[PDB]
Amino acid sequence: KLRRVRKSPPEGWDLIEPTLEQFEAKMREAETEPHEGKRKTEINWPIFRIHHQRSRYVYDMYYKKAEISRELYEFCLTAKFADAALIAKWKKQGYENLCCVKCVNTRDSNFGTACICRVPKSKLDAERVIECVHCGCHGCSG
RNA sequence: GUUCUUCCGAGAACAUAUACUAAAAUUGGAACAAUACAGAGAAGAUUAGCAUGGCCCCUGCGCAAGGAUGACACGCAAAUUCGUGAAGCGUUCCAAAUUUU
Ligand SMILES: [Mg+2]
Ligand SMILES: [Mg+2]
Ligand SMILES: [Zn+2]
Ligand SMILES: [Zn+2]
Ligand SMILES: [Zn+2]
Repeated sequence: KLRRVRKSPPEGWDLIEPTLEQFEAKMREAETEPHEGKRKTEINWPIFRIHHQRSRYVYDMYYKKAEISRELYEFCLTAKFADAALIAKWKKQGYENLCCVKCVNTRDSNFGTACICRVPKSKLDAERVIECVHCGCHGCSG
């Protein structure tokens, strides 16, 4: 992924790189672990869950923790360590805990509705447990 | 759940209904390979073909071209209706040459 950006990592990179290298180690496993004993949906869910974390790490480091500047943060987006289309949601009021992108999309559903996991999951029902088909998210609004 | 309110443990905004919903459990439909056995249209025989028909297909992009001319067609071939004069009958047969005590 560093060959894709030609310029070298800016100054902060030593801090994030040990973590970012572990997310790649996870993702190579999740790409390759056997597709048997799991539902046809479940096998995809590790990909989205690791992708969500990795973007959330880069996002938390700059926005919550300020431990990377702008130039390294924007470097991470350009390298594609971070899902920056998704991060654009987390900035939004009311989406700050979002799972993937596909659950907000609406247009890919049958009835033109966002996914179920959004549904202020407090409001939804007294006891209903949920694992939405796109990414197994249990409820990402609170 | 996260950002704001404060009298303080509550309130306000944002956010709003995914999924042939299965890691299954049941239950069907096609084509294969080939034992021993004989022969695939055209008034004797050897044989191109092109058509015709439809609850029959196959190869083909196909209104081309192929598959035995792809196969089948292959007889009791019976569909609107009569008109004539003879004869049994009506219940019934069949017979003494001559001649002597
Ligand atoms: Mg002949
Ligand atoms: Mg032929
Ligand atoms: Zn979600
Ligand atoms: Zn999702
Ligand atoms: Zn969802």
